[PDB]
Formats: sequence, C-alpha cells, structure tokens
Amino acid sequence: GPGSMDMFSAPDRIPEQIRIFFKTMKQVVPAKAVCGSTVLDVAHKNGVDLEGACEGNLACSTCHVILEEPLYRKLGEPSDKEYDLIDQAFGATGTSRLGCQLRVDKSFENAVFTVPRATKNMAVDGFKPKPH
Ligand code: FES
Repeated sequence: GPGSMDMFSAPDRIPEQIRIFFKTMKQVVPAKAVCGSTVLDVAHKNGVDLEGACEGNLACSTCHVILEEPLYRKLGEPSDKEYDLIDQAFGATGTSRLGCQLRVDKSFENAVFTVPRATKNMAVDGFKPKPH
C-alpha cells in the first residue's frame, strides 16, 4: 500500500503557540500569539492600534505593512508586478506590502510586525470628482 498522505485538508491543526512583537511608529510592544488566534486579533488584546478592525467595510484603500526581514522572506516574496510597483517607491521593501488575513503558527515565532502607516480616524471625505 504505497501511499503519501503528506497533504491534508485540516489546516485548523495549529502547532505550539509562540510570541510576537508589535512595532509601531511610536514604539514596539510585546505580543502573545496563541494557537487559534490572529495577529490583528492579538493587537486588540495587547492594545496595539493595528490597522484594520474592518470586516469588509467600504473604508479600505490599500493594505501594506512592514514585516520582519527574514520572517517575510521565508513567508513569501512578491512577484514581478509587486516588484516594480514597490520598486517605484522611495526605499520601499517588499515586506511593506501584504494581505489582510494571517494565522498564528510556529513560523510566526518572534515575528516582528512594523506598522508605519497610521490608523483610521475622524477625517472629511467627498472631494473626489475625478480621481485619477
Ligand atoms: S482589513 Fe480593511 S484594508 Fe485590510
């Protein structure tokens, strides 16, 4: 019975828990990552003001945050498109752009999440008749 059984459809199986770090423009604070939780969900408990708190709302332009050099490297790198896109920015690293949905795993051990961008707040809007 030569079989592989390597791949599985049970991603819910989260490994041991780890600890992460929340770095902001003001300072960096410690964060605890528990199996079954999420980074964005952690920042809420620790108090870190992580950009998000949205569940498919309309207030969403683009998601781009800075992540650990190595953590992001192994986590995955951008493609040609994202390469030139970010390459156009001033001293912009591919680790500055990412999605908006991650889980807590062993690979997140000592993971550093740098949030250079600011959080959403009271701000007028409507001055966009013909946005290029
Ligand atoms: S969750 Fe709203 S832009 Fe990322």
